[PDB]
Order: sequence, then C-alpha cells, then structure tokens
Amino acid sequence: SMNPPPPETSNPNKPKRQTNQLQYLLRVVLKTLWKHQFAWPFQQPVDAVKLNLPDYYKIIKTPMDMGTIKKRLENNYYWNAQECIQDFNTMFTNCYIYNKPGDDIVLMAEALEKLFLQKINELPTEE
Repeated sequence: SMNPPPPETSNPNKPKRQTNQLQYLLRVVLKTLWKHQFAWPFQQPVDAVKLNLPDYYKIIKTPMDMGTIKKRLENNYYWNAQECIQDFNTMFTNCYIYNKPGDDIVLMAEALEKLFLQKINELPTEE
C-alpha cells in the first residue's frame, strides 16, 4: 500500500546522448501530450496512498509516467529514442493492465496514445 521510490531520472554512470530524435521526443511528443486536457493523471507517478489503490504496485511492477519521462528528457537521461518510446509505451500499457475497458482513465490514455502514435509516425531520421 505504500508508494515505491519513483523511477530514476539521474544516473551519472549511465551513458547518454542528445540525438535529433530525442529532441523531437521532448519538443514535439512530450510537449503535445503534456498540454492535453487528459494529461494530468499521467504527469507524475501514481500515488497509490492518496488514491487508495493498495494493489497498484503489486500489479504494476514497471511503473512509468510523463513526469518521469519529462525529467529524463530534460536531464538527457536516454541514449536513444527507443528507450524513451519504451517509457511511453510502458506508461500506456500499465494503465490498460490495471484498469478496465471504458474506465475514464483508459479513455484518457487512449486519447493520449492516439496523439503519441500520430507524432511518432513523423519521428525524424537520425542525423
């Protein structure tokens, strides 16, 4: 029922880069999803205590959220675009695992994921 430590956003001995694709992931993809009317549940780690979801971190063992992704992008935490794309996909998948079809939170994730897919479709060639 207690909250775990959040995913790391800093790690000096992890190799990292700022590729043009990673720049697009921050300036286009994250920016588009972050400003959306449905972004708010995804802007920080799930607080299982305040939300009274004591089973959340029993079911979701690889948590991810856009607050973490934002900090990772701002901190140049990633080596490549695939790592960041995986974080977005983990975030959406976690929501679909924990919740059920038609739940408000699932409808919100679906709207954000549609925009994610539209933006990823125009990911530039590396570089």
